Amino acid sequence: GNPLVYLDVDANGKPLGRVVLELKADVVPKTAENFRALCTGEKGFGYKGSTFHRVIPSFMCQAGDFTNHNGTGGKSIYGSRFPDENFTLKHVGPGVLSMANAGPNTNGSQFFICTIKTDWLDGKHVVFGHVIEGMDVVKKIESFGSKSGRTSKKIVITDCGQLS
Ligand SMILES: Cc1c(C(=O)Nc2ccc(N)cc2)cnc2cc(=O)[nH]n12
Repeated sequence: GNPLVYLDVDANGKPLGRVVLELKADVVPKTAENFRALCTGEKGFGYKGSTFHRVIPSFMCQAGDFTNHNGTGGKSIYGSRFPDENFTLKHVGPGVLSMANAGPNTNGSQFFICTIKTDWLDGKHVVFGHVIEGMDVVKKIESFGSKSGRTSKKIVITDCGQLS
């Protein structure tokens, strides 16, 4: 079935717990596969050790820039960027997992977990999964954001991988 992956997240070096994400490979297989492999690190790079560098309360928590750790970087398992696979899944509410981008067809590795419905991102960001477990962790992460996105704690994906 669809991959289940996990992010174990620290804030200021103490574990918040685990976010478990279902990757909707049945809808966006290429996008799901990218994220899955970045979680396992099996291509030799990925999210382990990277940060939630942009967190906006009542919006989303964004992570995945494992190259520059600041929102300018990241890369996919396919190359630096890959196309928007489709926009079929919508930003329906908290827990939606969606690809950050810098315009059309600029998916890399950065992603965000919504903490609200973000319908204006429909058709602009490829949704590719959702939180199965650990919304409490997401809410913790969110609580360390700010309007500017700057985090008030260092939020680190200390471990990540695939559960199934
Ligand atoms: C809009 C934005 C991004 C972003 O989405 N960047 C981006 C996404 C995907 C790819 N492939 C390359 C760059 C990352 N960090 C921050 C901080 C901030 O205040 N805004 N912001």
